[PDB]
Amino acid sequence: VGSKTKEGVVHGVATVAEKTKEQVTNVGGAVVTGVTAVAQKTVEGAGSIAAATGFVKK
Amino acid sequence: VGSKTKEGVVHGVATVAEKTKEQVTNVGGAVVTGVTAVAQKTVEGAGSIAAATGFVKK
Amino acid sequence: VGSKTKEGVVHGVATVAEKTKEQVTNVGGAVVTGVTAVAQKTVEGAGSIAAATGFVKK
Amino acid sequence: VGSKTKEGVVHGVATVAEKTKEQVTNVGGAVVTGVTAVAQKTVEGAGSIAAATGFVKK
Amino acid sequence: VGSKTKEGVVHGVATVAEKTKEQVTNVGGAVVTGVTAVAQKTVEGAGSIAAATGFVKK
Amino acid sequence: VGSKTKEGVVHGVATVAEKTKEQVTNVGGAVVTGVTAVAQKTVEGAGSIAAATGFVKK
Repeated sequence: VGSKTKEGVVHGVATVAEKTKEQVTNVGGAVVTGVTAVAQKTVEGAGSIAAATGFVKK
Repeated sequence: VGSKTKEGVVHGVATVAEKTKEQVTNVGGAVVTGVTAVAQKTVEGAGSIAAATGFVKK
Repeated sequence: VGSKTKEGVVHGVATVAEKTKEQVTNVGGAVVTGVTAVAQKTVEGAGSIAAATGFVKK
Repeated sequence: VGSKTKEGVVHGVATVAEKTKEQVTNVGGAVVTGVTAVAQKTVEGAGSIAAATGFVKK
Repeated sequence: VGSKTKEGVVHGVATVAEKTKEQVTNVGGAVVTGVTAVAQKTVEGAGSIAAATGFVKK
Repeated sequence: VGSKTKEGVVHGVATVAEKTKEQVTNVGGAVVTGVTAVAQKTVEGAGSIAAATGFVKK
């Protein structure tokens, strides 16, 4: 009878990075460099998992 | 009877990167460089998983 | 009787990258470089998985 | 001038298995089930990376 | 001038297994079930990385 | 001038296992179930990294 329910889920992940140089040179604005294995289950809202959301104005 | 339900789900992932140089040189605006194995189950909202959402104006 | 339901789902992924140089040189605007194995199940909203959504205006 | 030399080498591997049942039912002899991403650089000898080498006799 | 030398080498590995049942039912003999990302650099000998080497006799 | 030398080497490993049942039911003999990310650099000898080496006799 048990109902098995799964939403916004990330599992069984195995990342391997090999980097000599990772440079981010930002001058103003917004930057989102690296996002791995993240989850969010929002209700009644504006959700942004990995988003550079620049409200740049005068 | 159990109903097995799965929504916005990412599993069984095996990433292997090999990078000598990863450079991001941003001058204003928005940048979203790398997104791997992410999940989001939003309800009643404007969802953006990996989006550079630049409201750049005067 | 159990109903097995799956929506916006990504599984069993094996990425292998081999890069000497990955450069992104952005001057204003929006950039979305790399998106792998992501999921989103939105309800009643405007969803953007990997989208450079530039509202660039004066 | 540097000489870059590589022998019996395995790199940049990303395995993803999804198995409900893996059974090995052996009755005597030799069994080698699973070998992934292995290396051996032998010198002056009889090398066997993944070999069922049964010397079965009376 | 530096000489970069690499022998019997395994690197940058990302394994992901998902198993409900892995059974090995052995009755005598030899069994080698699972070998991942191993290395051996032998000199003047008989090397066996993953080998069921059964000397079964009377 | 420095000579960078690497032999029988395993590095940068990321294992992820997900097992409900792993059973080994052995009745005599030899069993080698699981070997991950091991290294051996033997000199003047008979080396066995992961080997079921059964000298079963009467």
